[PDB]
Amino acid sequence: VAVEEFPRKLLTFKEKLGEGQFGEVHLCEVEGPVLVAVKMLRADANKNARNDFLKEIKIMSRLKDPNIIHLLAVCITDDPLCMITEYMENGDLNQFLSRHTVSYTNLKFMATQIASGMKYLSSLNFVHRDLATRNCLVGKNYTIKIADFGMSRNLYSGDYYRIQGRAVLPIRWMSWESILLGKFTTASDVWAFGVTLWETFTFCQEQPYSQLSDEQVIENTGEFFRDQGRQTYLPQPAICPDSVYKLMLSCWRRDTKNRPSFQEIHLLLLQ
Ligand SMILES: O=C(CN1C(=O)C2(CCN(C(=O)c3cnc4[nH]ncc4c3)CC2)c2c1ccc(F)c2F)NCC(F)(F)F
Repeated sequence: VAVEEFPRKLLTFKEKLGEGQFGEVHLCEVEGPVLVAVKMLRADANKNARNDFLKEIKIMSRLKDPNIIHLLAVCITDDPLCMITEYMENGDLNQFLSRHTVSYTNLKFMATQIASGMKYLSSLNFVHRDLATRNCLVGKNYTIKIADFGMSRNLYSGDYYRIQGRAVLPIRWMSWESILLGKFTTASDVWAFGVTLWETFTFCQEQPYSQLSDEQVIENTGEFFRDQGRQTYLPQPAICPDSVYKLMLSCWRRDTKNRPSFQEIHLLLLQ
């Protein structure tokens, strides 16, 4: 699998969109107003951070859904390395919904767009592992594209926690079995989608399980896996009609064989 090489000379840097530990992301304007996002790899990158970038290119070149971030081109004839995507002028869904009320048809539409992305990824057996409104990108006319910024962003540092032997994980979105056992399946992504839908219908005004703190979020994960009534669920949003709340509670059932598939979730949301 291959991609096209984009003439770097025609890019014109405008703003910085973000920073990882091992690259930048720039909003540029192409000369031949046309703007692209450029994920770069810093010229001074160790073997591991450069090979992971090449692996990132190989995996991104295969992603071909209009709700997943999509690779337009690369710069790899010489350093710095680059990947290109269409600019989304409304930022991440957390930032966009927090700015607002918006039509319920638009919210439900954005949730269906996420579900279509997630069903694509599930069809590739690509478990995304960090779905959240912070990880969605929003463009013209309320369109969505699932992305993956990594845990680097300072703005969302409070959405993440590190278990004593485990790496940092966004525990508030995760299902018990991605916490207690480390098994990230598409079911765990479906539990993620439940929390993400909840953020969409609350306008992300507050962090889920806002009443709790982290060690109580972990003890509550134990209350899910214990399945003895002491688990506490995300409350039903007022904007959210009862049936999509029943889709959400279906995402959060203790056993994965009873959670919905992304294909069925997409079908159900469209009514
Ligand atoms: O897409 C991926 C990983 N990935 C990304 O998340 C990003 C870099 C991190 N993000 C950005 O910097 C950003 C912020 N705000 C933006 N406003 N407008 C465009 C734009 C961009 C999002 C886009 C990205 C990636 C890869 C190549 C890119 F060229 C690129 F831009 N993985 C697929 C999976 F579904 F799993 F998410």
